[PDB]
Amino acid sequence: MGHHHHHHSHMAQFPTPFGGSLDTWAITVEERAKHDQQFHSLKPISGFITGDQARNFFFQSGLPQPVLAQIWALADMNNDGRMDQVEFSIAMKLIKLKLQGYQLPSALPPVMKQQPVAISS
Repeated sequence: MGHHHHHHSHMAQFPTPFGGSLDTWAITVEERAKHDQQFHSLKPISGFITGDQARNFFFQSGLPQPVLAQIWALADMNNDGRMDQVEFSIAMKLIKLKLQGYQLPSALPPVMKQQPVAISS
């Protein structure tokens, strides 16, 4: 709780496999790399973005406002208002996934988290 920022850019190469249907609800190392390139396009202010830029990018991608609002509320679980590259790493996949004809609740599956939190009891 209370802000965070880790712009970790680590990638070997991005190979085009044309088979992004095996990692539907999981974050692949490709997605890990992709978050940086998409973040680049997010027009970062000083190495970071914000929820205002978040809504802008995803909306500009051709998604309806209700969908856009849902995606942002799904991205940063803590609702930090900044959306760090960590949250964006899981959020970026939503735009693509929903543009494939999908929808989802306010809770991501643990496979998509990769690191499950002990926030249940």
